[PDB]
Amino acid sequence: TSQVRQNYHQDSEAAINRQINLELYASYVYLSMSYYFDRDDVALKNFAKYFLHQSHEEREHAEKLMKLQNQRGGRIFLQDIKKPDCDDWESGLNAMECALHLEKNVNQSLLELHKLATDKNDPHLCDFIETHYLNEQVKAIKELGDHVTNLRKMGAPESGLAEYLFDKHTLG
Amino acid sequence: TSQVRQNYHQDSEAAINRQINLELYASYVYLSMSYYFDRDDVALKNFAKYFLHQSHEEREHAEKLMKLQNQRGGRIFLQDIKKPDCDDWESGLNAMECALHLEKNVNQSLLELHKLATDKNDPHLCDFIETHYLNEQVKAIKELGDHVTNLRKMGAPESGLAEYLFDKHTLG
Amino acid sequence: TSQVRQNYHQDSEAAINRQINLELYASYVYLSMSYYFDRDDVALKNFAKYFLHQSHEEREHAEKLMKLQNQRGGRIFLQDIKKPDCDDWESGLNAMECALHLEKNVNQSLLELHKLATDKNDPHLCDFIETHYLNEQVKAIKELGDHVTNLRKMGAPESGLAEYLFDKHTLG
Amino acid sequence: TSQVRQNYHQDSEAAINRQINLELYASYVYLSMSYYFDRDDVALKNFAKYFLHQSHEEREHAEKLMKLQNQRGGRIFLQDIKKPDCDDWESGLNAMECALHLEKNVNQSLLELHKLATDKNDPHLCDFIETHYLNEQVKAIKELGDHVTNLRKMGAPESGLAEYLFDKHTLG
Amino acid sequence: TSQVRQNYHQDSEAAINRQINLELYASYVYLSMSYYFDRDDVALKNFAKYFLHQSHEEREHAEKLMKLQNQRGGRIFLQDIKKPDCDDWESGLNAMECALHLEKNVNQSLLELHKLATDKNDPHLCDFIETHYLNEQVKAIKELGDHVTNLRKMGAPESGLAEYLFDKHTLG
Amino acid sequence: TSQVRQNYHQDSEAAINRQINLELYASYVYLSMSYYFDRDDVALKNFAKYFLHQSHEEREHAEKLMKLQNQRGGRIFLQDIKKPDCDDWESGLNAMECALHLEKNVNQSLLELHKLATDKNDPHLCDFIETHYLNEQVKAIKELGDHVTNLRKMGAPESGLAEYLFDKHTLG
Ligand code: NA
Ligand code: NA
Ligand code: NA
Ligand code: NA
Ligand code: NA
Ligand code: NA
Ligand code: NA
Ligand code: NA
Ligand code: NA
Ligand code: NA
Ligand code: NA
Ligand code: NA
Ligand code: NA
Ligand code: NA
Ligand code: NA
Ligand code: NA
Ligand code: NA
Ligand SMILES: [Zn+2]
Ligand SMILES: [Zn+2]
Ligand SMILES: [Zn+2]
Ligand SMILES: [Zn+2]
Ligand SMILES: [Zn+2]
Ligand SMILES: [Zn+2]
Ligand SMILES: [Zn+2]
Ligand SMILES: [Zn+2]
Ligand SMILES: [Zn+2]
Ligand SMILES: [Zn+2]
Ligand SMILES: [Zn+2]
Ligand SMILES: [Zn+2]
Ligand SMILES: [Zn+2]
Ligand SMILES: [Zn+2]
Ligand SMILES: [Zn+2]
Ligand SMILES: [Zn+2]
Ligand SMILES: [Zn+2]
Ligand SMILES: [Zn+2]
Ligand SMILES: [Zn+2]
Ligand SMILES: [Zn+2]
Ligand SMILES: [Zn+2]
Ligand SMILES: [Zn+2]
Ligand SMILES: [Zn+2]
Ligand SMILES: [Zn+2]
Ligand SMILES: [Zn+2]
Ligand SMILES: [Zn+2]
Ligand SMILES: [Zn+2]
Ligand SMILES: [Zn+2]
Ligand SMILES: [Zn+2]
Ligand SMILES: [Zn+2]
Ligand SMILES: [Zn+2]
Ligand SMILES: [Zn+2]
Ligand SMILES: [Zn+2]
Ligand SMILES: [Zn+2]
Ligand SMILES: [Zn+2]
Ligand SMILES: [Zn+2]
Ligand SMILES: [Zn+2]
Ligand SMILES: [Zn+2]
Ligand SMILES: [Zn+2]
Ligand SMILES: [Zn+2]
Ligand SMILES: [Zn+2]
Ligand SMILES: [Zn+2]
Ligand SMILES: [Zn+2]
Ligand SMILES: [Zn+2]
Ligand SMILES: [Zn+2]
Ligand SMILES: [Zn+2]
Ligand SMILES: [Zn+2]
Ligand SMILES: [Zn+2]
Ligand SMILES: [Zn+2]
Ligand SMILES: [Zn+2]
Ligand SMILES: [Zn+2]
Ligand SMILES: [Zn+2]
Ligand SMILES: [Zn+2]
Ligand SMILES: [Zn+2]
Ligand SMILES: [Zn+2]
Ligand SMILES: [Zn+2]
Ligand SMILES: [Zn+2]
Ligand SMILES: [Zn+2]
Ligand SMILES: [Zn+2]
Repeated sequence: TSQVRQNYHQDSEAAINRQINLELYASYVYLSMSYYFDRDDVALKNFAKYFLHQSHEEREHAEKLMKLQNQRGGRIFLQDIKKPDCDDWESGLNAMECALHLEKNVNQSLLELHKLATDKNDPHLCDFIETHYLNEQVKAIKELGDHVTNLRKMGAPESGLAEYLFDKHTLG
Repeated sequence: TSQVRQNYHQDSEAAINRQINLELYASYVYLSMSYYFDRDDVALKNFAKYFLHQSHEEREHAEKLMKLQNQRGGRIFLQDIKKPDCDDWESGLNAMECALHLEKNVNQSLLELHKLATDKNDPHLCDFIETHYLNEQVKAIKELGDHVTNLRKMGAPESGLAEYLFDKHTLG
Repeated sequence: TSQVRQNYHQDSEAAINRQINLELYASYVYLSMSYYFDRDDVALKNFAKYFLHQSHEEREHAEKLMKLQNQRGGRIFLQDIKKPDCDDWESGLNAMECALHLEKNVNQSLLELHKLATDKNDPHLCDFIETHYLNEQVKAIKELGDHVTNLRKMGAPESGLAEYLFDKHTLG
Repeated sequence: TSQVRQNYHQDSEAAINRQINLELYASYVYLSMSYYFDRDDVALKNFAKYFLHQSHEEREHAEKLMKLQNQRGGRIFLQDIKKPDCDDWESGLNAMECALHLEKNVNQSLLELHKLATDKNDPHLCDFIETHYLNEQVKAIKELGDHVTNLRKMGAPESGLAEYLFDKHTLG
Repeated sequence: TSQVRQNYHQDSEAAINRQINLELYASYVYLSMSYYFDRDDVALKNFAKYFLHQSHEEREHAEKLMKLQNQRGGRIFLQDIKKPDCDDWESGLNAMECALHLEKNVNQSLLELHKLATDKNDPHLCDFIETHYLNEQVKAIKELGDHVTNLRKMGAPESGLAEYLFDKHTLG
Repeated sequence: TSQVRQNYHQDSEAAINRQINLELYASYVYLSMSYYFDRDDVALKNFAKYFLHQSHEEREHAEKLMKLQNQRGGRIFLQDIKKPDCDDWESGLNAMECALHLEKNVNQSLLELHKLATDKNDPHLCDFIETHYLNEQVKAIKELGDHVTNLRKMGAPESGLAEYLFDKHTLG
């Protein structure tokens, strides 16, 4: 038992480790998407930049969770980071939709974590989640939804012109 | 077949994918070490900072390999990132020794890759490896060896005072 | 025999002269393309600027090869610079494709030169080629492939709007 | 027929294409001279610099003629650029004399072009030639004559000391 | 055996020690030449400055080789530095010619070292040699050849005026 | 006989040449010590820096003696620079003690030189020695004695911690 541990439940520790793995997996997926868009037969540099930035932010979130785990006296237990489902994301619109799905999954996991923390009467963990993850996920989901809506209205994925102009004007 | 592909062998493509996975694994290991040293019962902030920086550099090396793969017309195929062997690295000296072992393994993989590229007559890949990875690995191995030697002479791992002073003076 | 000549094979000298002629020819071709796009019935000023810049860079590469030839004690022997195959390049997409073909030809010639230098045990010439030409050619080929992919996706050469928007947004 | 073409005779268009080829040939000759003086057994860096600058200026003149051809609605038709007559220019004095001869040839071609433009009643072409080429050629011929006179008085080509001091003091 | 040693052959270690001795010897020779030209009956301050600078650069190269030897886990074994062949270098032209001969000898030794490293499959050592020594030797040999050519053309060693003017204008 | 020579004895000339050789030998020894401390199994960067600086200062003293020899009309006669006695200096304390011994030897040689100059009635040489070498040697010997005393009191060579802390605090 850690000397700093106080009001930190074992269930909360396990949930934090699971969330760490999920954030690392999201970072891996975003990296895969970015370098799909760096391909010579896709060539959407601003899509690639956007997804690389998302990957870096995801890794930062994982590091913040690890820092919280060390702060509360828990012990980090790392697991394998599974590879992304696809190697070819087939379009900017499809990548945006998959990113929206992934962010909604991450948000649902965070909501389950907050529910568990509320059940265990861990106000510090609850406020940590609320302050650092919930609103960030809400804004990320809203932004991805806006991007998907705009791409659909311009006519993606059939319109390479639509994807090109979105890359230049919205992501540039 | 990619429109930009020229003098790029399938064996080289597969070896580059393997090296990408190895660099990502090294990044994961360094992250594990850093947050082991962030623990309340270890509390070596400069060890943690050093290993976090190593993890970021490993990320950058993996991303550079992915960029090279896209440049040469190859296709990136990501695999699972295996978890690190240990959760508890037991000391600064032990972590330094394991990092030295890992860097020597990475250097050996890079040397095998250079040998394969020389066999396949890929001077661009050979020069890429020589310019961006071989000397960096040599300096990293030399630095880790220096750190291990200094820790042993000061009397680690038995001397918490030795580890504390090394953290303050060499890593600070 | 030059007083500075050392480990410089006659085959290498002849290959360097051939490469000088090839670089000058590439410069001529790029100049032709640029002033095709300066025509009143084409009027793509950013295409013209891009190809003029490529012509200048090709000239610089030829001058660097001549400097290397003088450095190693060889003697420069200039030949006729053949005219470009076409006077009318018919579209931005067609010009981009022909430029990609030309850069791949130049890269293949450079790879043959590196193979000859390796056979003749000329590490200085090998490293000169690797440092100054191979990665530049790889990046140029990747960039041209990206441009061709983007033009095709926007719908060139049928879409004058696609060529106009590419000229403004990617080349501007 | 171009939509911008007005008072531009076919004879003038052909003469402009011929002048473009002549300017490119002069650039090639000056490049040859510069890298002759870059040789280890000649080693006159300021002669080499002077002739390289002349080559760049000749290329600029050719590009200006191509721009004029596009402005007047003519069509550029590029020809082979013949190699220079000599590979070895034998001295600074001999190179200066050959450059003077070449500039006089270029000036005579420009005067014939101006005569043709006057015959065809093309005041725009006449004024273009007068503004951009005739006085530049006159000044270049005067400068080359001054250089030749000075080299002869100092005692070139017999006096390597004369050529060295001219390189340092006049061309430096 | 050093803890950092990897893919470093004993033959390569011995060759590196030999090259260290050769670079130190070259530094000694250049120092001798510089202070020959500092003599009251020679009095060529810019020749002395040039050769002193060459001596400093030679020692820097020796130190870089020693650093490489420590980096790769080899052990430096220093030998006697033999005295230069002559105490009186008899002229600026003769000193320049002897320096050219010495640089060609050093370049040949470096080429033999690169051949040995290629045979032992040591890409790091090969790239180290290519990056830090081969092109420097090529430029140094070219510069010395240019100096010798210029001195001969001005009429050295018979012309003390030629040596004086070369000292002032080329080396000043 | 030199035109500038005045009141300069042949014995003084020979003694100056001997002192030049001694200073060069001291520079060589200090270089050996510095790169011993650059080894991966020693790893004392500040010891290495200190001894490299001492080697450079020894270079400068040798060059100043050569300058004096040229000033007084003497002729420099260079000899072989013998290798240092040891390749392994075994500790910071042992290296400091050997450096103290070497500086005392150099000081004794300088005192013998001053005695000879006084005997030959060479006040310029006497004052040159007094101004540029005697007080520097006294200060260097005092500094080395202080370093040896401090290392012994901290407990070197048994205490790698003592050597590490001395490297950080006194030499850093
Ligand atoms: Na994937
Ligand atoms: Na979802
Ligand atoms: Na782990
Ligand atoms: Na290893
Ligand atoms: Na190994
Ligand atoms: Na053409
Ligand atoms: Na091609
Ligand atoms: Na090819
Ligand atoms: Na590129
Ligand atoms: Na020629
Ligand atoms: Na003429
Ligand atoms: Na005439
Ligand atoms: Na000598
Ligand atoms: Na030689
Ligand atoms: Na030694
Ligand atoms: Na002594
Ligand atoms: Na004594
Ligand atoms: Zn749980
Ligand atoms: Zn690609
Ligand atoms: Zn983009
Ligand atoms: Zn990040
Ligand atoms: Zn977050
Ligand atoms: Zn913390
Ligand atoms: Zn746990
Ligand atoms: Zn998986
Ligand atoms: Zn994949
Ligand atoms: Zn709250
Ligand atoms: Zn637009
Ligand atoms: Zn393979
Ligand atoms: Zn903790
Ligand atoms: Zn700390
Ligand atoms: Zn990173
Ligand atoms: Zn790229
Ligand atoms: Zn693949
Ligand atoms: Zn695993
Ligand atoms: Zn773990
Ligand atoms: Zn790297
Ligand atoms: Zn050939
Ligand atoms: Zn036009
Ligand atoms: Zn434009
Ligand atoms: Zn150019
Ligand atoms: Zn190039
Ligand atoms: Zn050069
Ligand atoms: Zn030739
Ligand atoms: Zn032709
Ligand atoms: Zn044409
Ligand atoms: Zn290389
Ligand atoms: Zn005509
Ligand atoms: Zn040459
Ligand atoms: Zn010059
Ligand atoms: Zn130009
Ligand atoms: Zn002009
Ligand atoms: Zn125009
Ligand atoms: Zn025409
Ligand atoms: Zn011809
Ligand atoms: Zn020629
Ligand atoms: Zn050997
Ligand atoms: Zn003198
Ligand atoms: Zn001088
Ligand atoms: Zn130096
Ligand atoms: Zn060097
Ligand atoms: Zn080092
Ligand atoms: Zn050894
Ligand atoms: Zn000797
Ligand atoms: Zn001597
Ligand atoms: Zn004596
Ligand atoms: Zn070592
Ligand atoms: Zn240190
Ligand atoms: Zn010095
Ligand atoms: Zn000194
Ligand atoms: Zn001194
Ligand atoms: Zn003096
Ligand atoms: Zn003497
Ligand atoms: Zn000896
Ligand atoms: Zn030794
Ligand atoms: Zn006094």
